[PDB]
Amino acid sequence: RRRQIHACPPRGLLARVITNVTMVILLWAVVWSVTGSECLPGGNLFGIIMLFYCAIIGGKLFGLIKLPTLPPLPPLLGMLLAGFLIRNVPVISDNIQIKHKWSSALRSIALSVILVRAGLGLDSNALKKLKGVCVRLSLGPCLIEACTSAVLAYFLMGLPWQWGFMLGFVLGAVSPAVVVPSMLLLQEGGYGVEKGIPTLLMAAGSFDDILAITGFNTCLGMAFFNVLKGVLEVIIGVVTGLVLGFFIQYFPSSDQDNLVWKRAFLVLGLSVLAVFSSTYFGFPGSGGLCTLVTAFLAGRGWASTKTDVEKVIAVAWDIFQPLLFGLIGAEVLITALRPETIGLCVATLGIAVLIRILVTYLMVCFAGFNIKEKIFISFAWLPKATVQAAIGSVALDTARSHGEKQLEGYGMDVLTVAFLSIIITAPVGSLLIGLLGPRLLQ
Amino acid sequence: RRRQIHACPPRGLLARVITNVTMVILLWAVVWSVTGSECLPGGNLFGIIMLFYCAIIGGKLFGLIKLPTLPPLPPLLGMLLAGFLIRNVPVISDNIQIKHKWSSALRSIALSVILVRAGLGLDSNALKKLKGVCVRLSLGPCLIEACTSAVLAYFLMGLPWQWGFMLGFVLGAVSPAVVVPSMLLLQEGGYGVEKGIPTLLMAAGSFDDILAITGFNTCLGMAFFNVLKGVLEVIIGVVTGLVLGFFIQYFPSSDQDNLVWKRAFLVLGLSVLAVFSSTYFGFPGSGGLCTLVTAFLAGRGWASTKTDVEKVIAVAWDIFQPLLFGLIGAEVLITALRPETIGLCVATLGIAVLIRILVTYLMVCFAGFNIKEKIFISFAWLPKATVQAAIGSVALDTARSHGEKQLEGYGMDVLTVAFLSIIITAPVGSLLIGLLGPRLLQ
Repeated sequence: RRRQIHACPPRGLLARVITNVTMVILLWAVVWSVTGSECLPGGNLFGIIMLFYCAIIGGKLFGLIKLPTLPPLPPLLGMLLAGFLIRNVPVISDNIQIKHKWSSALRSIALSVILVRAGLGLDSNALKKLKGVCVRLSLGPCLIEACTSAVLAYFLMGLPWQWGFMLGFVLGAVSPAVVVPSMLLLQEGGYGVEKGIPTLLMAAGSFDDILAITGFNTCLGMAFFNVLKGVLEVIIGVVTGLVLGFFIQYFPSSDQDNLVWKRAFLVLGLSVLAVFSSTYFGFPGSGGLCTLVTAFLAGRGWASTKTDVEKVIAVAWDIFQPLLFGLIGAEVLITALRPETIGLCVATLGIAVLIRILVTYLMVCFAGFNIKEKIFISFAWLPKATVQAAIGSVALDTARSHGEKQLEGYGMDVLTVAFLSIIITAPVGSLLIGLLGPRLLQ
Repeated sequence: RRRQIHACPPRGLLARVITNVTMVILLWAVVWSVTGSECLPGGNLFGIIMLFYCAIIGGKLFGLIKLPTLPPLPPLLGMLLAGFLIRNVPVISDNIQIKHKWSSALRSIALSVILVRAGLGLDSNALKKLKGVCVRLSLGPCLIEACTSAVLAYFLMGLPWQWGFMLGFVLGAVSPAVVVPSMLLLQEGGYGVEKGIPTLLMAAGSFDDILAITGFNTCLGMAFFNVLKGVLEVIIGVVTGLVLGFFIQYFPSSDQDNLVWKRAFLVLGLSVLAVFSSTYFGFPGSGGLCTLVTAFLAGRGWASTKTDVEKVIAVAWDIFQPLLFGLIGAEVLITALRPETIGLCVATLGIAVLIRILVTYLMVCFAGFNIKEKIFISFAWLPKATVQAAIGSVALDTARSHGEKQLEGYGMDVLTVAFLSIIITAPVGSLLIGLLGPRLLQ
């Protein structure tokens, strides 16, 4: 009985794993019993959890083992690669499938989470100190990049201006989902004196989404008035944010307890509800500005406990981020291997991004930013995120409803170039800003 | 602006309510968005929450306001009355409905929870000190009460012995769901020296359910062999409990952290899975003994942290109890007002309960219990619980499948008398034992 005596003391190396496996299988059985639909290996909820775990392990691997010597390996590239691998394997694409509506809802939820996290961390008096530079950085470079991309596309691909206008509007847009965490980390660190520069970027790269989607919708309609519709959407979002601000302003008082969890849940639910209501009513994207205005008003309410809830919101964002990246990167199966002289698209997107950098450097030549701040701001505006993927999916769906072969091919080319741009410029830009933060604004 | 100045300081009296209402409506909207099915006011999940809240408020009212001077008002009566009111109002019965399968699953879950809570709190060495009295109290009085009830029914109602046998088997059964909390509270209190008496009752009033259901199934089949089937079920339950005991015995070790939550979740999930597997395979009720054996083995594992998990399991049971009572009491709509000379049924059930008390006093005349312990044990075995309702529902469903009018009427009479017995003897017995605990075994 030597083996029995030796194995009598439990071995935590071989005991922890068994306990974890038993707990996981028990939870999975409970989930299956509660709902036998979309919980099987061929279901959606199983696929969501599998994608979440794959994104988590990919992010860990891209940064814990094969990270470069000086620059750490960002997890964004790992998450995008995991999504690409999940989507682009036929034998591992039929087993795991996700509903389009669920994907869109999760994308909206993640965008609302990152927007409210950015708004909560914003510092006051920045608007009064320098709002003009923020407004110019929000307005100018987006339109300039869209126009330059349209010009570059024209006389190059042969598509009419309507397709060129749509491509320029789609490409010329930066979504804060990829840049906000970097700005928040930089502000938490701090180099020299942060004279509102991180908050400046956070505010500037937030509400250009409404203008981008308005232009895209107008161009799509012309390819098939609404500028006033978008203006009304902006006004409605501002008014809703102003109205909702007075609620967190007073209802949470010192009398109540557990203010952290209650306030965080309240603001997150309000943001999600506003975004979903705006999308359902018929004018999506206004909730994106509404939640930012609500967070700004909550800061104006002098909550004095931002860091109490900032930690919880940061944890929630860290949970949601791999899911968001996997959802974005797991919708490229159609063009998995379609070489159609993609080098033209690569050249167009690269030239457009370079023009964006140049104009962003031009847009910050007024005052304050001498050299290093100019360069950092220019390189910070570079990346793009979920907004481009969502608008491209909408454009492709519209094209494949009453369109012929030529329009289908044009939409396919636009979707491919947009996906490639999202794949390239986002993680490279994130790594660049992460490495340049401690190296430019010290 | 006098009103504005006066209302400028928030009033927590009028502010807490608004915040709670906003949180509740936000959660309800989230639930509706996640699932638009069975979450509407006409759905099931809405009905479950409404029943839970009604049971909670009824239990609070029956004990916080209209409690008698010396004896506090038990909440069991309030919960049963709330269930009766919910079920027996046509305009408030169509709006809230609950699936039969969901009700049965929740009943099984609650029974498993109370069984594992009883088993965890059991004290060792009690079996070796006096197991014979426990075995006799488990076996004898159940069969004697069933036989006496059958005899009383015969020559009284005119139904044949097959119906009389079924009625006696159904009536002659005590389910621990109503007595275990009282025993645990009494053991926590302690009067003089508790020489295993509470644990004796907890063990004795646990595994008679298998014998009761086996007899009921055999009688139902005869009305349409299985004794060996029930014996095999008991053996299978014992073997499964023995096998599962070695798992909590070693897998949770000192290396792991958060032992309380992990162990509690593990044991609860194992009990639920065992009960559901036993029910699905074709031999229900064996999991009821299996979970008790598993808890006894976990105690034999010297967990030394029972009170750490006993608190959590007690909280879970306190959550589930109003739901269980509401589910039991919300299935009497058919016979809401059907006076069919019910006094005969009342007399039969009263005589049967009195005979149960007399034989229980007779069964404890061996040793140890001198006078007061005898009386307390006799009065403790009195109540009945969910088991009778479940078996009566099964009997009625079997009757209304291939049966004629006479069999339907017999089944209806049996169901009515069973419901009346559950209504009467359970809360009265609970209040009696609660008041007599500090007054008999001091």
